[PDB]
Amino acid sequence: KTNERPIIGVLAQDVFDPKPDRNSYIAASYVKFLESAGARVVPVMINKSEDEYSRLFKSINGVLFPGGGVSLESSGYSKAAGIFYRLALEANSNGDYFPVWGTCLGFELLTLLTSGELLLSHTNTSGIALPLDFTEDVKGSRLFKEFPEELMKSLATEPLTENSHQWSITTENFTANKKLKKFYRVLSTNTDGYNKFVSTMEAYDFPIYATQWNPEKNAFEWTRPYIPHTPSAIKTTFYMANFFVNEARKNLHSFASTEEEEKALIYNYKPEYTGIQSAFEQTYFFN
Amino acid sequence: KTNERPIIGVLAQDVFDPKPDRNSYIAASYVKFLESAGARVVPVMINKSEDEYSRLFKSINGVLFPGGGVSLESSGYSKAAGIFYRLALEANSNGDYFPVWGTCLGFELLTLLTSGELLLSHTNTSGIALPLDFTEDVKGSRLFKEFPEELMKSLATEPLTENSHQWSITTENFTANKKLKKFYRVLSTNTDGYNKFVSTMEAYDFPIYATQWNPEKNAFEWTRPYIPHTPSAIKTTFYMANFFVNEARKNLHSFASTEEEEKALIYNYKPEYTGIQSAFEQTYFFN
Repeated sequence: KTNERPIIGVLAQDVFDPKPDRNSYIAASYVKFLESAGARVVPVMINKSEDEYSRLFKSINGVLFPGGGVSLESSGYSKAAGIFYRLALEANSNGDYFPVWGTCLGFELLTLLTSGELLLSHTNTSGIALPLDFTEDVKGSRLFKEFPEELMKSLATEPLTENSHQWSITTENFTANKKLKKFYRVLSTNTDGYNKFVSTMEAYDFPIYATQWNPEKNAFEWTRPYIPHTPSAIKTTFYMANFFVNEARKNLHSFASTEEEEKALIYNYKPEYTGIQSAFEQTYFFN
Repeated sequence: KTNERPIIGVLAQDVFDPKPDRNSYIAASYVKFLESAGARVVPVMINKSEDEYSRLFKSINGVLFPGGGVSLESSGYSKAAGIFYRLALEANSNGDYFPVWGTCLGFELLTLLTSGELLLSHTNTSGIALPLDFTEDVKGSRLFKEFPEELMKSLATEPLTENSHQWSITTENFTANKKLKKFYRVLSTNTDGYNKFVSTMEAYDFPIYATQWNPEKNAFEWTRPYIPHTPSAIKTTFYMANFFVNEARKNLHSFASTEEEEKALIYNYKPEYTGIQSAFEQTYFFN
């Protein structure tokens, strides 16, 4: 038994200088990422009631906490992410499979959510393309099980992952945090040459997955010299997304009606061209 | 040497009962289909001068002819496609590798473009999903070369390719026409009950690839039940697009300047929500 019309939530994030109709935003590249692996998408608004969130939670099939630069502590983004985090834990312990995906800022957010602490250090990683230095524990993993061996071989030797983060969590900080060490299997590391950090991870016991890098960018973003656009990079964003959506398909939630569905989908919104100015070709702004 | 920022053309087609800002249209799933394979998109307006289809041909890196139900002889569509077809032939002859893709209507139109004759029959193929009855010659084929073997088997065995076409060419009419049979290599066939048709093909001496079915829909359209949506369906839409974009990676054309490139991209346009009603979640409408 499965759900082959999977619908996935994407978290909006506080506009730095809000104005009506600019309160939150989602980079269109996160939408393309999930659509391309066969999902439909719901933008999750920011300053909402516990209960609207739960409703929404009960309706969708997975969440993605996307990259960015807003507060991990005081932002709307961080509130909603927390609420989705615990709802997802509960539901999963109740046989109700619900996956969470954290990209960049979302990865960081998850280290905070599960550790109860802010463990970040500065890295020289604000715009660089990097292989993955895979761990022993990779042959175990879920995330990569279905990747062509040849793609795995490329991700290890070729600059295919986009890093655009000011912050990271080092190997030592991670390994030394008791809550993290037992919650997350670490699938990959990288280094800027000084600090060594966690680049990809996945919960031992939960469908929670996170990358410090931005998979979405390879296929869908074209604004910076350091975005990977080789044939293996494009295959990277596909297989990455394909796994998370293949995870959402195990979830069996669905909306109360279908008039509710149609009213909540990304189709309902129009992005703007923001590619001359920002790192994103296209962005959805919300009230 | 190759081009890692490929830009592909998709042709708009005539709107049934035109209005201003409604003279032609492109379903957004053709845009998603290319972008997800790591190409940027350029919508090619409908009733324009030759010199201009030529300034466009020279700038972009391939063309796709999207499906539809519009005249194959007197449409703004077919006049434009014909011009790109001849431009593309002449460039390949001259060492300028330039690929062309024909989907459904565009497949039907290619047959007319290369034989010079309208050779189509009615088939019962409006809204049905089918595997693909491959031919002997798929084994040495270009299009299917980089596909996983498991996927080739899933495709020969499962309702993976969606079909919403009123017409097809039978194999009989294909084999019988001398130009087609010497120009195009047949990769797959289907049948509807008493009619047996060509459903996938590529050219022997030019990078021209066509499908009678619509790969794009699997991942991006949810309006209709016959649209396949299994993990294998979803892999099929990406491998198809991936091949095409890899072909465009071999063309080295560029725009005379970045402003000129920026003005031409699908980013300048906002699609309308049309999924309540139409077969298409979102559709781009042009003046």
